[PDB]
Amino acid sequence: NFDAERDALNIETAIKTKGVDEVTIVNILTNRSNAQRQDIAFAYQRRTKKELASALKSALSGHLETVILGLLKTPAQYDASELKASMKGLGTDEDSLIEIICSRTNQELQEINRVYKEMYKTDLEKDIISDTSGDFRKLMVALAKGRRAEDGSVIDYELIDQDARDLYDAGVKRKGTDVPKWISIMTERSVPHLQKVFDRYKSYSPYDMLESIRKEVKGDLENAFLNLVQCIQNKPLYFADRLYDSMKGKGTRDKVLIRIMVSRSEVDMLKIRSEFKRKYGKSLYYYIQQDTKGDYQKALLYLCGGDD
Ligand SMILES: [Ca+2]
Ligand SMILES: [Ca+2]
Ligand SMILES: [Ca+2]
Ligand SMILES: [Ca+2]
Ligand SMILES: [Ca+2]
Repeated sequence: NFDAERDALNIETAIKTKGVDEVTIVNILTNRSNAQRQDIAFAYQRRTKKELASALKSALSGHLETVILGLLKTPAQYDASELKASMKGLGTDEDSLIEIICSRTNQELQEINRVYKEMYKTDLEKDIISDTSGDFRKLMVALAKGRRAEDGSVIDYELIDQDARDLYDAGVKRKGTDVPKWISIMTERSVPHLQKVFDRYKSYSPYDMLESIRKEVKGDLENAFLNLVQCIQNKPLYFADRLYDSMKGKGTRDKVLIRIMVSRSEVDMLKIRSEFKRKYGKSLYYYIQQDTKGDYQKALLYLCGGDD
């Protein structure tokens, strides 16, 4: 059914329509997979000899432009560009750097590292170093390598118990904190293993892993650990909470809302929606509908994939 040549022609017609037909552009692009959007971009240049991204940047504006241009990038290109943006200047937007590095898998990070180097002619690790310091830097650099252990064929209960005790003895039990121990265990063990470790951890500490972090460390280091533990425990819930935070109260933190809707639309949006509804009462669709307007709202609601 999909025909990149047909979609490209219709988009060209919309772009050249007096006043620009943003609706048609949104109706098409937010209802095509990332791979299909790539096919559409190639078809567009094949037909017009002009680049689709450039054409749309000129035709669109505001938040809608941000969403559409984001959707046109491959997943790795989008993440790489978002990382670059987070470290721009003094890299004050540590929250975004943390969101991406803490939530991406080994496979995703491998491609991100490759693409980042191709796009910016520099190692992602080097820019991360420039935008981080102390143990926060050590944690972020370790995570960005995307070398977390593979899932084992058999559950290692003795190791699970061992890691749980080490996490306790390294933090809540002693004065100060053995941060390197925390970094090693939380970056090197597989996610399923760590989920069990954090559960077993409750047998040694009166505070769960998250509260232990709030009591042991502070600043960006603390936020990085909190974000990482949430992604390990329940990634869809992690994104649901970030989405809620991006819309709660006056205004909207579009940078976060847009990035999550674009980057997770084809990954785990159904689960994100389920967790969102379960925790906040209203559907993600409802929150988006209430926090945004026009074609921008339309685009985000299509990426949401439906109401709950
Ligand atoms: Ca228009
Ligand atoms: Ca523009
Ligand atoms: Ca301590
Ligand atoms: Ca709001
Ligand atoms: Ca808004």
